[PDB]
Amino acid sequence: NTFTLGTKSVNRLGYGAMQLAGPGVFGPPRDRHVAITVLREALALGVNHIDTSDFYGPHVTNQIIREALYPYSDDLTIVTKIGARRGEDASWLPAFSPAELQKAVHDNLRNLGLDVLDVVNLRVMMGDGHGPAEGSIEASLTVLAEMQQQGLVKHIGLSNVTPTQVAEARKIAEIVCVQNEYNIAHRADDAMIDALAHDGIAYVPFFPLGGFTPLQSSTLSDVAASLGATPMQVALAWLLQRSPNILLIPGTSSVAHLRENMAAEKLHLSEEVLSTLDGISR
Repeated sequence: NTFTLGTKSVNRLGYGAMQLAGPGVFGPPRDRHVAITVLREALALGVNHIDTSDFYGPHVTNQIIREALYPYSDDLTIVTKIGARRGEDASWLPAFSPAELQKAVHDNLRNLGLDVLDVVNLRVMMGDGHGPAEGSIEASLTVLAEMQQQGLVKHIGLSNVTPTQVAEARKIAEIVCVQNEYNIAHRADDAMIDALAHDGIAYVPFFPLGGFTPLQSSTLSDVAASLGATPMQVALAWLLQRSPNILLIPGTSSVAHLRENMAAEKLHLSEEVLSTLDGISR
């Protein structure tokens, strides 16, 4: 169904561009023709929310979006994330100095062929681990808030953040979305989701199917099979019903998977089925 991200209405089934790049999201995709076809099919299928980044295989994924879809319809929101850069070892490195953040916003503009960015996520990276960790994001966000004032960024969002950091952030600028690790398993952000929901702020789970145990995965496949659905389709359908402020950005290099992802909007999840799925993380 739909949600208002910033000032643009988006279809809650969106498209994550992360697969349109070589392995490790690094360098060119296997087949740029297929990349182009997938983006175009996505819009044809009703996608109007595309999630991307200029540190995806750096620069290449943005340029493919541009080749494939420019000039973009009024309908399309392109969300990009800054705050990291790509080492030449394909590592993901913190890049949140004022110069780096400005450079990141600048590359996005040139590679997407835009004058202004609809939504820009600050991808927070506190500490040595690979998820949300506490630490002030004010310095980084302030730099973003200024590019918003200079008219280069329309709306500001957050990726990989604690509830505290979200609170901090909202004192500095308006936050239209939070993009975190979350799915049927990993539900630590449950309360934040509902809280954000109350304030009309979107929540954007990274990966519908990341990190399931054999048994968790096995329970999902059971459920999917009974419904004649794919586990990814059940994963997505569950995410959609879980909360009205949730926006999905599943990524794929494949038209078939794009098609079956989009079909998830039709997948009806019974209350009985919901009982089984709600118990997977417990």
